[PDB]
Amino acid sequence: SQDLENLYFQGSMNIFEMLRIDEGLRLKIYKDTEGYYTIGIGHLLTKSPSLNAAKSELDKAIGRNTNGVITKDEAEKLFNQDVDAAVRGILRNAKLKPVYDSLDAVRRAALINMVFQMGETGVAGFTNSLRMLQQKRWAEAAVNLAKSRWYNQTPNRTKRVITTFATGTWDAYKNLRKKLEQLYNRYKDPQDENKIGIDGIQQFCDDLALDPASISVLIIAWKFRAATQCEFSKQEFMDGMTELGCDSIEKLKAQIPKMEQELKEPGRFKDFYQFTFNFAKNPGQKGLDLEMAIAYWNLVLNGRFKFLDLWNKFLLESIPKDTWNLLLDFSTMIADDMSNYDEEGAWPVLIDDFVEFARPQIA
Ligand SMILES: *CCC(=O)Nc1ccccc1CN(C(=O)Nc1cccc(C(F)(F)F)c1)C1CCN([C@H](C)CCC)CC1
Repeated sequence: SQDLENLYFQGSMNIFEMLRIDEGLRLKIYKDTEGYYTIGIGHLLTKSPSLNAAKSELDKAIGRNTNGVITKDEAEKLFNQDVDAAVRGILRNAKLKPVYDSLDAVRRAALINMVFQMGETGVAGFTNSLRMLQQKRWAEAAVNLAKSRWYNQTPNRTKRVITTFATGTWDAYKNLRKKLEQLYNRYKDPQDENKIGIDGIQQFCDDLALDPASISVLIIAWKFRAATQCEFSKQEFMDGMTELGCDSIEKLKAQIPKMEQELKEPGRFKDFYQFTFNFAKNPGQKGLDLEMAIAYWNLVLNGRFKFLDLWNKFLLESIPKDTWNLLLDFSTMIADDMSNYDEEGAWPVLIDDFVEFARPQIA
């Protein structure tokens, strides 16, 4: 019934694939801009603070125990229910039904895209552009839409949607996908089409004018939600560039300082910091190799952890996730003379020992 096989008669490009590019697709439960558990293409699961509650809602909707992770096809099924609801709303709207009824399937997808972005009232404000669309005055409709605040807010997305109205084709999405495929091919592993290998990661860094050991490279990995440091998949690359709204190295270069600025929010730095452990640790290995931990600590805690030099000296004379995570809490709370350290605070033994190690130096 919700089987995607029921849609095999349609085109392979569709509204799901359109919004995957324009809004983005997440296959793991995350919190939206508010606090709320969400998955797929913007599918709200619950307003409950409980992740188990979100997981329960998700399992009911998918029909299996997902533990908070779904496939792209499952995301499409969720999305199709959302689209059907949106379309019913459009058909209830006296300002939108006539133009929707008049449009071909591709242009309907562009209208639905608008409704997902700005809602019915937003789209219904475009009275003259909607009338031009209903009259099939495509070029005038496109000109008028480009004059709007919408165009200023999300120019890349808005241009693609307007092109879809102007042409009744998927050209804007085809062109973007090809542009990214051609860029990806500059970095892909000659021995594995779906990976960027050691030469490719080096080339990517070179093209960005970045040292592979710089914190900037780790920040990009974070934004690309890369799973692991010694692999870089096609899916990660494509999904990352798409999310960042970059179709070239020039554009990605321009985003990097904006990524760095994001880390000024303590919440975002904590996410980055915890990410780093997961990214750094060899898959399978139970904890993070001490030397690797030191290397990454020196990158991410320089200028945040007042005792980083002593921390190096201490460790030079395997790190579990809990210990890694808690060092940032320690760094943040500890006074410059360590006088506020609470040895009954259930810090890792490593940190208890460090505080003992470090007090000749503070004396
Ligand atoms: C793991 C094998 C390896 O070194 N591969 C490699 C080759 C060339 C350049 C970098 C790397 C691995 N690193 C890395 O960040 N990889 C990465 C994976 C996925 C996505 C990205 C992206 F998007 F480009 F940012 C990058 C780096 C790992 C760690 N080293 C040093 C030790 C860091 C100093 C703390 C740097 C290279």
